[PDB]
Amino acid sequence: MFKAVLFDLDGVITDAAEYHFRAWKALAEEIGINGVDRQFNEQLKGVSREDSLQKILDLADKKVSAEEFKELAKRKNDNYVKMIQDVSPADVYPGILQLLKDLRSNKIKIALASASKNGPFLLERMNLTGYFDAIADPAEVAASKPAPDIFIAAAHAVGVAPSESIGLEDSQAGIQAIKDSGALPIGVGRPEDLGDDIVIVPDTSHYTLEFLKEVWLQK
Ligand SMILES: [Mg+2]
Repeated sequence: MFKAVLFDLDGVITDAAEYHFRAWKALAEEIGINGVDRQFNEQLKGVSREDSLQKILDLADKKVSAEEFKELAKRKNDNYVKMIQDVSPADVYPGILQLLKDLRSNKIKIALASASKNGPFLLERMNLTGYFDAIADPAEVAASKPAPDIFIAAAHAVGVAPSESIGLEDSQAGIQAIKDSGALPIGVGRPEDLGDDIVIVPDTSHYTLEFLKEVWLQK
């Protein structure tokens, strides 16, 4: 049987993207720039804070000094950090808490494989810290998803090979990273978005220990 499950945060455990989008939209509103909507925001995922700000400024050809740029990046982050103070156990996706309990009770290791720079805080706010054996630090990852590095790191941080692990992801890049690490992917979403060559469930209520064991046995 598999020995570990490697979780992404966003789109699996919780909607982590939303508060970043909110904070960017608020910043843009404050300075009179229109166009920070959800399709635009897809262009900010995985992008640095400063490169993200520059994209927003570019929507209006808005010119700013280095000092004003620094203030704006700071303000968005301040607002974001304020917003995430309100994260709670209610922000946990359906099925995930029970899955975590069942994995733990079966002595299956649990690791986070997320780019989130606020992963540990967010798991604390959701009261999930005690279920996690390790969190892979994204600051120590040389290459982001779809590179496998962060999944390999998450497996290693719990003392297993990725080949002993299942990875859970909602993104095409994350599924590729899981494949390339040697772990077994189980996607959440649509085959239209994630491909027809992996096991996919339509939402996180389908991620149960019994389903993961079935999948493992049938691979
Ligand atoms: Mg994800």
